[PDB]
Amino acid sequence: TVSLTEKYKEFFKIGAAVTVKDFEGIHGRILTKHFNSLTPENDMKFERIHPKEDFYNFEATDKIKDFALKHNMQLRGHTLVWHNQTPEWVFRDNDKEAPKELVIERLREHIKTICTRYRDVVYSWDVVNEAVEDKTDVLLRDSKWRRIIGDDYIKIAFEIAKKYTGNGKLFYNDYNNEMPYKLEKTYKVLKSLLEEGTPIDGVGIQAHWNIWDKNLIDNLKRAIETYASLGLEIQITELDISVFEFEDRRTDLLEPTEEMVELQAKVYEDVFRVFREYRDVITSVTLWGISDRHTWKDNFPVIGRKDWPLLFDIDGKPKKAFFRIIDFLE
Repeated sequence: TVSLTEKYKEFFKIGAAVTVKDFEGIHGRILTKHFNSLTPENDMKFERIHPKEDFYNFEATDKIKDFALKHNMQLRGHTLVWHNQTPEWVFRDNDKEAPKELVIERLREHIKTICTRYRDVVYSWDVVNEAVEDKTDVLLRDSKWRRIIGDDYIKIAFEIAKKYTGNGKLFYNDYNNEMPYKLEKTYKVLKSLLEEGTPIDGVGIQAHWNIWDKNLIDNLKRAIETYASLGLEIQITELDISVFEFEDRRTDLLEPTEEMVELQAKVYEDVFRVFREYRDVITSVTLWGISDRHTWKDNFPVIGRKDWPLLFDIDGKPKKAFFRIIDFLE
């Protein structure tokens, strides 16, 4: 019974994505033993915490914060500005589209309100999430934030958040951003934001990975080096390691194959060895979930199947991958 966080205390924070139900039963005990960082899985998303202009839902996030404070943990704030889960009131002005400066003012108020409430426990914020275009040639993903505020909206969000976040670190967070095509694109955007004085402290690599990606290790090294060459910290923000290739949508498996279990333990040992290696630039590694009992990979990208992407199994027990990644000395 080595604690993962205690084992990694000299390298980086060890975090898990949570909702309030995780504070109960086995998940509760796993968190308080092994993790010193929590990311609210959903409860800080714009639409969830701020569903109408005059209505915030602070209860779930307060509980997460109260939990973190009671157990000596800190939060990641996920996430302020994202093309998904942003309610439609933000972009409407009675029966018309809201203009740029009204949207900015709404965003300023939302950031002030939420960052003021939680900056005492939050050590890093995903200020902007998934702004870089994943599918076409163009740099920036089309979104209502982008359409209405214009291409400056990333810098604008960061300069706002900076005002209200104390000294939490401010992150740009995205997925596949270790892959060759997306890494290049994201390098350009970040380098250009930083050249314009945007107070971005770090890049979040979501790390939705799978056991079959033969390029993973080399991509991950090349990514960390490239972002670090910008002066940026790196956080691994949503790590899980699916047993399925992304396009393998089979729904029959009731448990992982033995090839799966063994490949997964190796992939985990391997990425954590990379994490340890770049420990001067990685400040936190968060897993997107606690145990395979509850994972968003059961419904994404296939509704209603089962995946086993995490470090603890369906009964809450340390998997092979767990004993793999605690296997080193400092």
